Formats: sequence, C-alpha cells, structure tokens
Amino acid sequence: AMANNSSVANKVCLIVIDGWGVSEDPYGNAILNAQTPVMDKLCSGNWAQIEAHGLHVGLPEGLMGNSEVGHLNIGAGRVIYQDIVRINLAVKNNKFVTNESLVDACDRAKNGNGRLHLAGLVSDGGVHSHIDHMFALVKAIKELGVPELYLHFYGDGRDTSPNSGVGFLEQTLEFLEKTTGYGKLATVVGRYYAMDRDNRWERINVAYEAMIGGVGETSDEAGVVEVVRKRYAADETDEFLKPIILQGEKGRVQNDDTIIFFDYRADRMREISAAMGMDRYKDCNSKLAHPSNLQVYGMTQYKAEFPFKSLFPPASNKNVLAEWLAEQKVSQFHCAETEKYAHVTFFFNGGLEKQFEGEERCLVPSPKVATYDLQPEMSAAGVADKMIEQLEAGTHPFIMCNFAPPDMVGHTGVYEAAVKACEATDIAIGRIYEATQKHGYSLMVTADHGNAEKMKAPDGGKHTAHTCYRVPLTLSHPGFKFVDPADRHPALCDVAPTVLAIMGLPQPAEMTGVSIVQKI
Ligand SMILES: [Cl-]
Ligand SMILES: [Mn+2]
Ligand SMILES: [Zn+2]
Repeated sequence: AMANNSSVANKVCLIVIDGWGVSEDPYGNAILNAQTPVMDKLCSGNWAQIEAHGLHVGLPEGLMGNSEVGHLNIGAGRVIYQDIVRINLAVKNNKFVTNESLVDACDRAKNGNGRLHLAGLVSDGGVHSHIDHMFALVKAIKELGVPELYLHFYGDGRDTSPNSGVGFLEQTLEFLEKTTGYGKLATVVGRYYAMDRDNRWERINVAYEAMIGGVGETSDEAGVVEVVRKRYAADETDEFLKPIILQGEKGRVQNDDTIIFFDYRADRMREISAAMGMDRYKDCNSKLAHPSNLQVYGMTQYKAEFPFKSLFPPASNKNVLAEWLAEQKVSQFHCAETEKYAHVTFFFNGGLEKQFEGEERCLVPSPKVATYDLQPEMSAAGVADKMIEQLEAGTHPFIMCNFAPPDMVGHTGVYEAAVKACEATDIAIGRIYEATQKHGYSLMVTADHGNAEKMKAPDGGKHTAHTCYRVPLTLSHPGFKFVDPADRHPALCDVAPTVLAIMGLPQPAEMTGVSIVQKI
C-alpha cells in the first residue's frame, strides 16, 4: 500500500479483454454467437464504444490495432504515435517549414557558409525512409532560403526491387530541376556501404570517402542514369552500387557544412552519422582530412548519446498511469497470463521495464498446450482468482488485468474455440463483477483491439487477424454518465484519464486527456 490510498474517492477495477471488439455482423462473430450474458449486460445503457485502430492510437489510418499499441495507449492516457505517422502527418499539413530542428539546421546554414546536405535511402520501400519525405524536405529547405542543397542518394534494392533505383533516380532528377528548381544530386552509393549496422567501417568508408572526397566514378545529371544501367548489366544492383560523384568538389561535405539525414530508422544510420558528426571517421582510416565544424541533424534520434538534434525527437512518455499513481502515492495491481504479461507490464507502463513504487504484479502461467484452441479458456479463471483475492483484500485502489483467450484463440482461426474462449472470458468477468459489488470497487471493462468478433472471411475461410472495430468501455458506477469528446471519437487514450476522474485523482499535463465521463 501507499500513503495516500485514502484520498481515492472510488476504487477501480479495470479489465482489458484482449481481442474483443464490437461488430454488428454476426457471421463468424464469436462474441455474438457465444453465451456472454455478463458482457451483454455491462455493454448496455451507460456504456461507450471507443477506437483502438489507425490514427486514433498512433497508427496509419486503416491499420488494425494490436496488443502492444493498445496497452501502450491505454496505460499512457495519450496517443502514442509511430514515427512514420508523425512524419507523414507533418508532410500532409506543411509542418516541415515550421519544424524547430529543421528551422535550426537551415538557420545555421543561412548564417554560415550556407551549404546543406540531404542524405538517406531514396526509395518508397518505407522501412527506413520514404522518398516523399525527401521531396518534402527539399521543398521546405527551398522555402526557408538555404543557399545550397546537395543530395546524397543511398541505393536500396532491399525494401524495393534491386533494379528499381533507376526509376527513383530519374524521378529525383526531374523533381530537382523541374519541380523545385532547387537542390543538386551529389552522390549515389548503395546502402550496403552507407547503411551498415555491423561495425564494418570498411563499408562505411566507401560512402564516407565519396561524400567528403569524391572517391567514385564521375558523372553528371545527363550521364548518371546510364552509369547505373551499366552497373546493373555488370550484376551490381541498387544495394551494392559503388559510388558515383556528380557536382565535383562543390557537392562534397566540406568544412563548416550542415548535414541532414532523412532516414527515420536508427540502426542503419548510427554509423554514417557518427562518422560525419562525431569521431567515427577515424575508424574509416581515410587518407582524406575530416571536415572541420560539421553539425549533423536526423529525421529522428539515432542515439541519445549523439548530440544530433532531431526533426521528430522521442516522446518521453512521462506520467503514464502507473508512474502517476505512484507519484500520487496510490498503490496498484497488474495481473495477466504468460502470453500477455508484457502487455500489462512493459507496454502498459510506457514501453519500459520499470515497476513503479507501490506496483504489485502477478503472472498466472499459460497452459502448456501446442495451440490455444486445444484449451480455449487458457488461464483466465486463474487470473480472475488473483483479481478476486485483491478485491477481497481491498489494498489497492486501482487494480487491472488482461484476459488473453479471445485474441490468442482468435489467432488460431478455429471459430468454435473462439466461441469457447469468449464464453470462458465472460464467466471470468462475471466472477470479478460479483466481487467488485461485494467489496465496493467500480468495474471498468475495455479491450485493446478486436479479433474474436471477425473469425470468418466472407467465403467462410479462417480469419486470424486483428480488426479495426471499436471496443467496449463499461462503467458500473451509476453516478457517472458516459459522454463522447466533442471533437473526436473517444479512444484508448481516454481510458486512463477517465479512470483518474472516477478515482478523484488529478490528471497530469502529459496525459493529453480526456475523461469521457461526467458526474450526475
Ligand atoms: Cl568493395
Ligand atoms: Mn494478437
Ligand atoms: Zn491484444
């Protein structure tokens, strides 16, 4: 227990069912075709249906929710964005030209020798980068008035076809000369050399020396596409392109220059960026001098030790529900089956290992079976047991668990076992609800995303995937009325704030709201 447990106005039991969504279509809907009388009552009258997919939880529009994103958003009380989502939103709404770090890189150039470098993987593979981000950056840097911009094109062939690079090179060349009339291609080199992540500095050195010294084949805008096509016929593909050099010494990285790397994945950026921006050029052991007074910038942060500013730096995830309750000196309980323990732990608590002060944990072991359709109740009963024991104790004014059956059985695709899963989950919830009533907890049932509600493809085939359907949010306490946000659908990010409002605890500013209940 914790010193301010008595300040709590209403103790709360939160259940996160895993893979339990709301769908009107009953064909292959294991929740609808399962005896679920407990949830059928809890999901009626005062109850809400909230989003767990797509942008509502920091994912690309249209993408199904999943267990990690779900538990992250639930426990965080804010939307937890993917980096790629953050970047693409910024492209949609012209927020590059106001980006503080990008404005910083550009101002430094403008008040120095004004030379800027763009370097990254040029393709639409979308794993490490996107060429549209590169395009969007050139336009931005143009608007901001940087005098000179040179581009260092890293060839892909791994997240795209090995002979796709000519197309992106053509498309880059036309963009710079006809669309922006600004920016110049200075280098082409394969990601094999520039985006090594196994500390093979002899590979990095190839891209290093090309950028700073022009160690490659000379070409120009008129010839460069032919060079690459000749390389293809020599059996050298995008990934493995040896360097090509386009603007002479003007396009090299020189003294006092600024560099922006536009990849948003870090592992394959740490080496080239540390070679340019710290002391790792020494590992390349080049006979070339290292330029003086460089400053590097990254689309994202590649290593917190690095001094590099970032266009989209990491969110700290400060004052997620678990940390915040401990700050208020209120104690808590987290419980789950094996298969979902990282969800009520690592991910609920912000995506780290921290178990905060006053946080008590319980791991109920999952059954040892080959597939979970062979025991579709899994260990939900045991999880309920431990939760009911905490309700009898009354020690923790906030307790929570996860029930795995609906998701983990849904993934098998066996429709009738899914039905059993949801039946066994519903019985478990019913046991806790009885206990909350007897020991005066308010019960709240939600889910992290759907799954069980769609078990069949239109044609009857197995459908094992997660869904984009909304999920329930129930509240047994009759002095509150559910109310939607005025500006958006409610979403997982509103579970934690709503919890704190029922508990009479303040909300921390990092929790970008919002309680979706109001008192009667
Ligand atoms: Cl080589
Ligand atoms: Mn799953
Ligand atoms: Zn899940």
